[PDB]
Amino acid sequence: CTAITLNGNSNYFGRNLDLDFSYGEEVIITPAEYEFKFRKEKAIKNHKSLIGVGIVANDYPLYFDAINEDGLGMAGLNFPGNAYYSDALENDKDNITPFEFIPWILGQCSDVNEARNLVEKINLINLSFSEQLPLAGLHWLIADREKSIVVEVTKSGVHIYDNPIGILTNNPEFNYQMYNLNKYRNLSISTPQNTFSDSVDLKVDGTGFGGIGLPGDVSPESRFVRATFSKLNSSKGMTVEEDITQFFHILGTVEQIKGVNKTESGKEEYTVYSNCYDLDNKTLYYTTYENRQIVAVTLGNRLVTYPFERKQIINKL
Amino acid sequence: CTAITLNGNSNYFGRNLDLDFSYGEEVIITPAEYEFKFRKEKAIKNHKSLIGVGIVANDYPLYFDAINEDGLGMAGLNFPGNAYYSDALENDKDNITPFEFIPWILGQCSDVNEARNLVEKINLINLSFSEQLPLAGLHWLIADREKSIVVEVTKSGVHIYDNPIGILTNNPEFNYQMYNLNKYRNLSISTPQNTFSDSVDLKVDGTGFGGIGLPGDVSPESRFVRATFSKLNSSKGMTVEEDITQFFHILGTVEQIKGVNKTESGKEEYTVYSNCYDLDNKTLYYTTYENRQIVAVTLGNRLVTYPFERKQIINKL
Repeated sequence: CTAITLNGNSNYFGRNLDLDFSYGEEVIITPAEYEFKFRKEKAIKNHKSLIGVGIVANDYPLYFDAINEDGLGMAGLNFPGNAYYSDALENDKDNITPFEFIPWILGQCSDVNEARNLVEKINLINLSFSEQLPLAGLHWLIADREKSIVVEVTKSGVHIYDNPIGILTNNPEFNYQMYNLNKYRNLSISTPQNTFSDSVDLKVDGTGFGGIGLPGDVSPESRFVRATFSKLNSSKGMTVEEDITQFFHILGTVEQIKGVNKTESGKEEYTVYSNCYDLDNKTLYYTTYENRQIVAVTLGNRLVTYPFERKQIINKL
Repeated sequence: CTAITLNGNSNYFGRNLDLDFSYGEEVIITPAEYEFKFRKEKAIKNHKSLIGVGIVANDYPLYFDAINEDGLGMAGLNFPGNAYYSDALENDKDNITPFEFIPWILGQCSDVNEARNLVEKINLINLSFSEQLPLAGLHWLIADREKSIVVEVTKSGVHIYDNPIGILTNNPEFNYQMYNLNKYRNLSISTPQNTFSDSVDLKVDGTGFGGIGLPGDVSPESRFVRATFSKLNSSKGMTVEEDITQFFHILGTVEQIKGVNKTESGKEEYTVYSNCYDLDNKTLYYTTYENRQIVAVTLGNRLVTYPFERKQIINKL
């Protein structure tokens, strides 16, 4: 998984969902009076509306990512082994399941500060949605038009980090991912000088030499590095359309194609979908592995859904 | 630039055109009776028809790449400094400009062996199209449904290489590109074993560790390595549509986004367009930097042209 933010003519937040299968993902709009029920907390009958991507099971929206009517966004990304969900209730905390976490935050919080304060009161509990949808280890990126934070709940506590670059992937833990960038300081967008030695006449026979050292594989750390370099150096656009175009290009730099990442199961990890939320006008844009064309949907008590097209939509002249 | 072939349910050939500018390009169909004129050879009035991508100037099709009605493809890729165009005519060769080369081959040859034989009779001459369109150093991939060859005309001769992997980028010369792959033999699509040492308990906290070592930058050698690994390991598709989809994903692994590669002109090198020719049914599919949606066109004495749309075509729900 790779989640990023981007600030340009509007403000954006989005992710690649990388898995070795698809759950039949769909757009899900949760309106303000859809009642949210919680395994260990009282129901929330009136809340902020949400638009995002996920599945609906037993009339419950299981979001992978979403935004709310205020332009606050949240995404859950795989974090295996390090994620720690409590086997006991904590009487001094709100006891919330990982599948409830996106509703709990986005239904009640208008911005990153409010999200942080509510995360400071949580205990994530080890209760699965159903037998057929068991919990996976996750961490989260939470973003608004100004800033983002990372939430990592591990055996040592509920950790909240300011995210100075608007990038998240998978393991390792966030301070490790940030520290790991330090060794890439010498990368450049332009051809470097010969600092190796002026005693040998080194020659440049193509463009792009500045980036040599950048990692190309699809491990989560390499994707973290490559997405950071790609995003931070990406050219500014003059319009919102150009920004959304650039955003998909950025996510494309760390896309997983089928065949290059074979999991222990024998199945191929791939980028099931990519998306970009325009936080200021509350619009979701997405693509799927099977369909290159971008789809847009802009943000009652019933869930409203729209299933993703998994056919390549080609303009035939 | 990156050019590749793929063999699946049909047989495919295509490329990323990477440049730091674009004044537009277009689909160009050259029908069988468009008269090809040559600076130093007789005109060819009846030939094979072509479909490809390029620009038209003074009613001449200046192809970046094309296929003919027999499913033979050719692409010109930047090869600066190494390309050598003769200042003199050679009386024992056919004297063909570089901008005439695609017509010369694809107009007359049905398959790779014929192309090879006609290349063995050529002398590429240093004559520009016009004073406003100067010659660039290029090298070529030529491909049919069975195999491909690389043509590199340098100061030491007209060199023709069998291309065992169907991949070409820019400098260095082709034997250097192929030799360079050898140091990546231990890359893998799967998590490797700990061969570092059994005396330390090294842990794997994510998928994709097999690829670590793969280069991620947009230098031509790195792109050559990364396109090769991505193509050769790409999962097979069950239909032609799934193959085309996969082909665009492969070219995506080596796409240049605006901002990461600043050239000597101060401009940003980027993937202007991407394409995939189905050689068996003679259809051209393409995308552009500005428009993700795939456009398809299938293959008289006048050129027929279709200008590339440079707007993002979004499916709005």
